[PDB]
Amino acid sequence: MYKDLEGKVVVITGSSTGLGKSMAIRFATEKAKVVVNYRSKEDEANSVLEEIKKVGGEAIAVKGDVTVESDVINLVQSAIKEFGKLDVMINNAGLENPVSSHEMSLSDWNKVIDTNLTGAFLGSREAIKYFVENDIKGTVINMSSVHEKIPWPLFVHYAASKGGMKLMTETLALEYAPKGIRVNNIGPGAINTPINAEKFADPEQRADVESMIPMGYIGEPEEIAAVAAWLASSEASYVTGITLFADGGMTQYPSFQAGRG
Amino acid sequence: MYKDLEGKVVVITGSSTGLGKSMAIRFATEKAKVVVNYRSKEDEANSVLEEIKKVGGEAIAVKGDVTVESDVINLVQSAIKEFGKLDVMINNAGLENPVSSHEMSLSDWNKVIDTNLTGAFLGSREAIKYFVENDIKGTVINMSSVHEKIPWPLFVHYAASKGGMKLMTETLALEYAPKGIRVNNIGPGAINTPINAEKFADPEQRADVESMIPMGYIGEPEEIAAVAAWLASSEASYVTGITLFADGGMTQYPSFQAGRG
Amino acid sequence: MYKDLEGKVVVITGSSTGLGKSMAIRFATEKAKVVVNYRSKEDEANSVLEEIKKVGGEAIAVKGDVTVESDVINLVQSAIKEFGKLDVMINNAGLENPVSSHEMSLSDWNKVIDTNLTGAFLGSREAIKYFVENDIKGTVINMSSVHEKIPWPLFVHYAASKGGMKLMTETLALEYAPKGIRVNNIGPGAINTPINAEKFADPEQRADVESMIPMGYIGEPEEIAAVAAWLASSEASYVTGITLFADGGMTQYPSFQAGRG
Amino acid sequence: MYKDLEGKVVVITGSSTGLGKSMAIRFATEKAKVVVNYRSKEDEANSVLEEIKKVGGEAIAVKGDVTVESDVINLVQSAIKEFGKLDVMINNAGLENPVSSHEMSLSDWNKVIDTNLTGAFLGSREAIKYFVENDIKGTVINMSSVHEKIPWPLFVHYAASKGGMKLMTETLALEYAPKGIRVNNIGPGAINTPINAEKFADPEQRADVESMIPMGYIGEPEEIAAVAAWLASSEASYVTGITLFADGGMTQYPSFQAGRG
Ligand SMILES: NC(=O)c1ccc[n+]([C@@H]2O[C@H](COP(=O)([O-])OP(=O)(O)OC[C@H]3O[C@@H](n4cnc5c(N)ncnc54)[C@H](O)[C@@H]3O)[C@@H](O)[C@H]2O)c1
Ligand SMILES: NC(=O)c1ccc[n+]([C@@H]2O[C@H](COP(=O)([O-])OP(=O)(O)OC[C@H]3O[C@@H](n4cnc5c(N)ncnc54)[C@H](O)[C@@H]3O)[C@@H](O)[C@H]2O)c1
Ligand SMILES: NC(=O)c1ccc[n+]([C@@H]2O[C@H](COP(=O)([O-])OP(=O)(O)OC[C@H]3O[C@@H](n4cnc5c(N)ncnc54)[C@H](O)[C@@H]3O)[C@@H](O)[C@H]2O)c1
Ligand SMILES: NC(=O)c1ccc[n+]([C@@H]2O[C@H](COP(=O)([O-])OP(=O)(O)OC[C@H]3O[C@@H](n4cnc5c(N)ncnc54)[C@H](O)[C@@H]3O)[C@@H](O)[C@H]2O)c1
Repeated sequence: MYKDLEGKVVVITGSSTGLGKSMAIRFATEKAKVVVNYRSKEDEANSVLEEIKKVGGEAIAVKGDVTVESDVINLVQSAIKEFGKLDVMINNAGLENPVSSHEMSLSDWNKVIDTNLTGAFLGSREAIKYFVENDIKGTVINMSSVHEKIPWPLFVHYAASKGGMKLMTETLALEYAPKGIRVNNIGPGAINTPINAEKFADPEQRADVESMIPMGYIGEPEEIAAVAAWLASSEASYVTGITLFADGGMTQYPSFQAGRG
Repeated sequence: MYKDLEGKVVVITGSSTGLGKSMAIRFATEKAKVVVNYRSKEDEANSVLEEIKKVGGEAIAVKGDVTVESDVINLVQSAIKEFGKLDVMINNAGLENPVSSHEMSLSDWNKVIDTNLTGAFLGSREAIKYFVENDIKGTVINMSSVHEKIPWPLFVHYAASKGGMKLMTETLALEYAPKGIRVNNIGPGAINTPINAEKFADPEQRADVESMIPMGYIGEPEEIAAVAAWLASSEASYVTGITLFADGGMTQYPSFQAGRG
Repeated sequence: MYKDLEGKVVVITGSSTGLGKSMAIRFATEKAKVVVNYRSKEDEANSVLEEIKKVGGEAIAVKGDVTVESDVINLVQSAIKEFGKLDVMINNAGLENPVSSHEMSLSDWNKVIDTNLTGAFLGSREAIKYFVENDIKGTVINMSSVHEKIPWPLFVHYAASKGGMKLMTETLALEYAPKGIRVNNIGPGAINTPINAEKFADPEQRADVESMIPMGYIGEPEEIAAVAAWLASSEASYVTGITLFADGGMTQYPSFQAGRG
Repeated sequence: MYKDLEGKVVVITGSSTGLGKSMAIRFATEKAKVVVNYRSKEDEANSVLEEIKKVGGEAIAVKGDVTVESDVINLVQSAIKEFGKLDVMINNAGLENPVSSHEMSLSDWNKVIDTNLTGAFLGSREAIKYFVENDIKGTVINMSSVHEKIPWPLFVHYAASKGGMKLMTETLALEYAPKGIRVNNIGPGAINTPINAEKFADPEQRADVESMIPMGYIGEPEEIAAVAAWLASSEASYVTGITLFADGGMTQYPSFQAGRG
């Protein structure tokens, strides 16, 4: 679809599953060279690699924990060593777990902040460092959430990590705009991925979530991958520092439908 | 680029010049059927029609003042009568003029509110009325500005009209999301159109405006048309109620670069 | 409570009932001179005047329709003629009525825009014109709503009017900040006033509204008057261009409590 | 000024200097019992205690590093042990240092995130835990910055920490609103404190900062202390989850004055 993406090198953290996997496949279809990332073992990663080979794409899988600085540095270097350059960096890895805020341990808080926020900072830092030192007008796409805007009781660490990601992205966008480096956030609403498999399995829970989505349906990973592909393309040449919400209307305050209140 | 746009009927208000004209041409290139709109000068409209024919597109030009209710109703009906349906409604007509707020006449205030806000309401109302009565999952795209967010001294009427447009769009998006009707805003920064021809002609003024754009350059109409084409496509299927800013970073507070303050 | 408010002249539009009335009484208690405003007959206004005399306050009632320019001009002039000066201008008059957006008449749309937005513009314009011509560091307080942020299906005209008010206020705040003139918005959530008397009378409707308020209760007019008094005082000397929401948490997305979604 | 503050117990982190010190003195003047906090330099703390005694206030100083969990727990317990209860928790400690984002070390990033964000989380957690276990309708006030909204090149860690604080506060506000616990942010612009002493000492830098403030002057600590006192009082009974910016108009985009762009 986007001719300019052909030959571009794209690195996606946490891309052996869910949204990351869908984006890896979409970029492969756009003929971009993809660097898949897995945390522990390559099993889940090989699934994505075969999907990419199937569409005739080219990709490699690199092990790396985004909370480990040397791993993030190596991830970026691996892309350059294998494909000779880096064009798009997508910080997608993340985690979440529910706990009443006043009962949340420092350990749980740190795990989410370290992975969701600091991990994205490290990925952004390394990609931009490369872009700046080589005069490349690259782009960084950070995977946020409707929760960088919508508060989330029981997930205060997650909400804080994404609210932080928003300001990080806007700051990097302003700071490097003069160099032609674009930095944007994608803000997905409720999407059908493994992180919500069990939750959406229960008919009562699914109905509950769907009631919070004005469009009435839980989005598919491909609908988010579509956003990532467009933002990475030259079609979005004048777009930087924004958060593009793809949430079926979730951020529009679903409780106020029918003129309530 | 977007196969799903082929055959779609697109109506664009104030499309004989500037952004409207660029969008008309872009949609024609996507093989959509376009309805161009001119307020009074038909010669300008014929010009756009010629450009559309140059790309093998199909279009018609319809006279209509967006501040006249019957004109807006006729504009929508003309599209349906000529092409048999309506798929995308783009409210783009607008005007602006500088006046210190405490010296602004009610006349000037009303002219801008009537055209920029009420005109968009009428266009949105008529398109949605049609979508609802015919079970069509159409889309409405409203042309806003970075000024639905960035205050604008000397243009208080313009700022108010776009701030109003933002809430109008979000309200319509929430209200009609259940019917599959998407409503979104495009928020352009400084773009090279006739509305800024004289301003950008002066080297001192151009440099002044460019200093307020982090990316360092005034955008081209095609960069905005690209956003409109994507939002109208099925690629943005899960996107509604947002304002997609294409401003080279203007909304990121340009005065704070280099860690100032 | 606020010693600096003693002797200050405060004009409040639509102050014969509801929030306007409560603010008039609160300012009278702060020993400010108040100018009450009624649209048709002085009956409702005399009630407020007696309440003010009761607390030992000084006030006058002036007839005026905020949609009539000459009436707004006269309202401001009346304050200056009676008390010799003007210190605080509060644009509070407003109206609302429910109608599906695609079925809303231009007449209904205009009535709400004219009263809620244009009326506030006229009041702000006249007060600021006076402040500027007499080097007075006055303040303008505009009564908004949680709906300058929260979309409102069935009330698209109201939402648009307040979204517009937000940008109007921010623009005026920026434009006149150098002159020491502060302009701020107050954003009330659901408050117990006559505009909601019937709605809250029904036990089913009240429970419905309360379910949308995190704090669990519908606010009282005095809780909003408290905000107006503080914003007008020198305690808020460095505060301008903001919208101070007093909504019991309504803007925090009530549907997401208990970690839903 | 606020009669309801008499006898209330207020804990303020990092209150031996700057804004913290000013708030400690203001609350003492309101007859509240204050718990001052110092990280290491006790002499600075004794200084604030002397100022408090000068106004006839009652206070104690407690050593504590907000990045050390046991220190935060002890800080809250010390207030309860000394004064028998806790009513207001103010997380004010913070730090910042400039570094180009692509050159920022993980160490610098973590120091700011740990202090500015995690420290505030710990303080909020401990105060709320106490409020919940004892059915106290207490309040938490978190000291943010205009930079929870305005991006800040060279201070990406600071911006991220405050953007995170915003979502943390909104989440806690929503989560505990049913229990009557209010949580709000104060967002100061440029204020005359020791953190900016050297910067404002230079006439060129001061003029530069003042040019970014619409009101034209750098605020005084007392202007922020005024906001904290009001938010803690019952006058703000229906206010929760907001960020009250006291910035002289900084968040209104100063570069757009005079209708530029
Ligand atoms: N699924 C949704 O509905 C939804 C909504 C909003 C935001 N998001 C965000 O989108 C991203 C993708 O979510 P998803 O649904 O695909 O979830 P997911 O759990 O399937 O994907 C996240 C991936 O991150 C990896 N990961 C976690 N910690 C890591 C670490 N330290 N180092 C390396 N990899 C690590 C996981 O192994 C996993 O493959 C996340 O950042 C998530 O917060 C998802
Ligand atoms: N050019 C920019 O930099 C910029 C930035 C932000 C927003 N915008 C918005 O984008 C839209 C397009 O602006 P543009 O630069 O192409 O300006 P433009 O003046 O070239 O286009 C506006 C069109 O609106 C038409 N129009 C005005 N009043 C009308 C009425 N009552 N009925 C019918 N048509 C009417 C005009 O004849 C004109 O062709 C406007 O809404 C503008 O506010 C433009
Ligand atoms: N009550 C709430 O819950 C709530 C929530 C958000 C916002 N508001 C806003 O607060 C303001 C006060 O609302 P309220 O509850 O007291 O309602 P209200 O109806 O009691 O007060 C509004 C007043 O405006 C007057 N008015 C209307 N049109 C006028 C005109 N053209 N000229 C002069 N006066 C006119 C009315 O006569 C009335 O006294 C309104 O702007 C409203 O939109 C109220
Ligand atoms: N001064 C401003 O213009 C301005 C503008 C926006 C926000 N703020 C914020 O307001 C707060 C007050 O700033 P300020 O100007 O008074 O600065 P300051 O440096 O004078 O005050 C911060 C205090 O935090 C203490 N502190 C730092 N790390 C600590 C730790 N780990 N444990 C305990 N105490 C610690 C410091 O010793 C100091 O007394 C900060 O959070 C700052 O980010 C200040």
